[PDB]
Amino acid sequence: QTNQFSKYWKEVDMKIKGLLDKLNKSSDNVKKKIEALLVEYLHFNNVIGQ
Repeated sequence: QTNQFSKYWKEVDMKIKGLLDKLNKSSDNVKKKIEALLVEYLHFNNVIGQ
């Protein structure tokens, strides 16, 4: 409704960067959880991007 897309797009991009930095630094059990969440957060980025 507002068309905030730029602000929310950049915001989510950081979220993904966050998740990836922590992905590298994290145990193999939560590694799977974090890669799993990225698959979904990436799609958020992709749609807001579209």
